[PDB]
Amino acid sequence: QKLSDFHAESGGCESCHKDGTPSADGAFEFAQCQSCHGKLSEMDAVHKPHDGNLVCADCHAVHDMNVGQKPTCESCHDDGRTSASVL
Ligand code: HEC
Ligand code: HEC
Ligand code: HEC
Ligand code: HEC
Repeated sequence: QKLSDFHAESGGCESCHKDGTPSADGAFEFAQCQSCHGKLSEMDAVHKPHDGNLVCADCHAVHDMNVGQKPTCESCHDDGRTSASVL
């Protein structure tokens, strides 16, 4: 199941999108992720370094990734790091 559909089961499309319609820039959506999950400054060692430089959707591609899919690191880092190497 796509992560978008997983969420829409409990919350509808409006769980993330104002009036069920995507925003111009993803701000409203990022505000919603944080409203339910908390902020990056309070998360684990993979999440916290990105506080102030990424929104959630820069790693979690919610309409493309299935439930259980972990984002990986190679699209922005060239050193071979993984979530396991950092955690
Ligand atoms: C309920 C079934 C829906 C529908 C009809 C849409 N969404 Fe989402 N959406 C979310 C995020 C972070 C994005 C950016 C890209 C991504 O991460 O996949 C989107 C994108 C869209 C679009 C694309 C607009 C475009 O410019 O191409 C559309 C048409 C769209 N959505 C419709 C986040 C979420 C959610 C958070 C968990 C949830 C729930 C939904 N979307 C649900 C739906
Ligand atoms: C904004 C685009 C996001 C993103 C990136 C994520 N969420 Fe949610 N989410 C909510 C609840 C109740 C759960 C299940 C309980 C839990 O896992 O703690 C989730 C789950 C997730 C996952 C994990 C999926 C899995 O089981 O592997 C992920 C990666 C995730 N979310 C990202 C609740 C909410 C919301 C409440 C209304 C909102 C809004 C979002 N989540 C938005 C996002
Ligand atoms: C913005 C605030 C968010 C939110 C709401 C979530 N993420 Fe991530 N995420 C990433 C990776 C590699 C994993 C798997 C490894 C790990 O747990 O560190 C995850 C996992 C999650 C979960 C499930 C685990 C849990 O503790 O519940 C959830 C619910 C989740 N994320 C939500 C990768 C990234 C990023 C890459 C740099 C970024 C940015 C985010 N996540 C941001 C967010
Ligand atoms: C782009 C969308 C990224 C993805 C995917 C990942 N990271 Fe990242 N990371 C990104 C930025 C813009 C920054 C700020 C500093 C910079 O490199 O420009 C970071 C920073 C980190 C850091 C802190 C600095 C460092 O010690 O290298 C860590 C520890 C880090 N990132 C880890 C990490 C991991 C484990 C990732 C995959 C799960 C990952 N990043 C993906 C941008 C992006």
